[PDB]
Amino acid sequence: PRKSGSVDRLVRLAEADMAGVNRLITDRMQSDVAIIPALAEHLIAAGGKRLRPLMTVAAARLAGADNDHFQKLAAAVEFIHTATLLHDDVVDGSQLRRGKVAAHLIWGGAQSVLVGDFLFARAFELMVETNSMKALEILARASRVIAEGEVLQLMRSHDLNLSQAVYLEIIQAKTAELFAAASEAGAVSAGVDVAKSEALRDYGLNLGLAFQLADDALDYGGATETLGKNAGDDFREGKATLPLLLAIARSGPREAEFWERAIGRREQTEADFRRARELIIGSGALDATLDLAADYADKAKAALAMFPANDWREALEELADFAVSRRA
Amino acid sequence: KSGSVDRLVRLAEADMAGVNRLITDRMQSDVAIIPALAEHLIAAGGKRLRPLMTVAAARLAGADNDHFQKLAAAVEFIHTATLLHDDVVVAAHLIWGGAQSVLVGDFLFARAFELMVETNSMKALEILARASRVIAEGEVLQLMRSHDLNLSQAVYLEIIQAKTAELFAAASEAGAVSAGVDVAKSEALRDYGLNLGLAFQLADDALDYATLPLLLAIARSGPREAEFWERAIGTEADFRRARELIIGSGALDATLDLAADYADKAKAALAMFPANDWREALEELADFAVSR
Ligand code: DMA
Ligand code: DMA
Ligand SMILES: [Ca+2]
Ligand SMILES: [Ca+2]
Repeated sequence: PRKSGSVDRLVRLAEADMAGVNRLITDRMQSDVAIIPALAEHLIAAGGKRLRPLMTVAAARLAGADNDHFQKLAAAVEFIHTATLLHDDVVDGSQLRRGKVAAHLIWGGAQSVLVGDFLFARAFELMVETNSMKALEILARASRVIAEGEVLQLMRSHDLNLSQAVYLEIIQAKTAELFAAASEAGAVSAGVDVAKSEALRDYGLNLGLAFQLADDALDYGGATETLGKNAGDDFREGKATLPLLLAIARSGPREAEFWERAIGRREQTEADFRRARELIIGSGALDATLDLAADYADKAKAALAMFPANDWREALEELADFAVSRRA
Repeated sequence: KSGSVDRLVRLAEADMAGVNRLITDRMQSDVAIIPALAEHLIAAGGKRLRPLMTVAAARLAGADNDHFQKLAAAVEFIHTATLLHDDVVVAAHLIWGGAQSVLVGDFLFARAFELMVETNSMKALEILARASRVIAEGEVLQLMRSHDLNLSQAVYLEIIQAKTAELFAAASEAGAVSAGVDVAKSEALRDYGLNLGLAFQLADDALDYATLPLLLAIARSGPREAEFWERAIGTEADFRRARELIIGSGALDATLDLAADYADKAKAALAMFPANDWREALEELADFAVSR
């Protein structure tokens, strides 16, 4: 049995920096156009684990930063994340996010998209203030790669003959890259050698793969009330993810017409989800997904080998295990 | 006094070829539908006014370097991204093709900033990041006032300044700063772009006869019984009734003249620059914004 980890040590070590990050967040979500801070705070104040800014903070302190200018980057990262949520929820048609109704059901799809565009621009304004051209290139690139991954998913995730390799390419782009960017931007703020920033980048990329694999498994195996979003969104969208792909592969010839109807032609009821959830758990497909996630978590922990075994390093190792073990 | 758009287009030929090559190259992805969907909007737009601003401003400010071409291309990406996020349509779910438009928009927005990073110009990035922010505020404001019967002239101007003119101003200002000129020079060129943007929009509002002409007519056709009465009707049979209220109250004429005032302001902003082909082409453009 693998270690649980936790976020607790990370959160506690980063407390003094996150108060600065949260101050920037509340500040930059402000606008004279009143819908903007209303829509934004509905999402931001609703909750969220803040893992991405936490990783920027952790990476900066592990790399030994001498000022706190990384806090603006951490704030920018959360805005980028927040914006991608607004856009992704509109695209996927999801009804719940962080325990609240998805913003686009209250303010409309257009306003959700536009407020996302606001946050994206606010994120770059913040980065400009830090004067770190390298950190700005890192997050500009990450943001482009997210969009590419989302398009790739839109084009290719909606048929059952999706390969594992294309799936891993999608999750690397749409999810793991922002984690890699968050750590790498944190590291470059500190003004370090490329070996350290590359190591931290490596940590975040692998953490994000583990993270997304666990998220995909949680979509079938989690409870809506702990997740803050509807279990079964992927299935009801007709979106193939690894747990589904692996389950199809163990299922034999007898289930092929069920998937074809529910996913390929996308004809569904609520009963189809309960049937799918059972076939994903029972076939061990959920477990195999998490085995792969744990493999990526090991890679994330090994990526930090060059760093001193201090509290920041231990916090990041515990986060790697947490990425796989978490329920939300 | 007519002017042209054609004079600047011809002057900016050698520069715009390099801009269009950057535009084509940077829109590419290993994800095939991204450049396919982007080229549909880009190549079938024709005019390229916003990147022209950047080319023209950098040339008038006497740029020795090449950097403005990447900023010009980035400006077109931002412009295209904003167009992609407009057609999206409480309207909860996306129209067909809406999903790709959101995400290709996100791609181009991000590509623009990558392109700008390549110039190493932190001032240019600052200008365009702020522009992007203001545009997004302008677009949110327009949508929360899309219904509005009683929208004042001032607030409408604030909307179009943010959602249309700001990009023209930012394109010009960014072009100027890539030339390495002083603040007075970049400020003037910024002002040219801003006023030009306003002049284009207001004449476009006039060339269509919830814009300024209708807003003025309703404000000049008395209180709530041709205000809320027109707003309740706000079809094709119902059209020429409000047009009569537009012309007859002198609202269409008030729009055209305001448009011209903005064009003159644009021209007056260029007065510190040498009276050369670039300046005269920009002067002619300001007149074109009104005549066309
Ligand atoms: C890509 C992905 C799974 C996004 C949701 O992120 P998260 O689980 O970190 O969300 P939150 O910020 O709400 O904790
Ligand atoms: C915002 C983003 C990059 C989402 C991708 O992952 P997902 O659709 O699995 O996330 P969620 O389940 O949080 O909607
Ligand atoms: Ca989603
Ligand atoms: Ca998910």
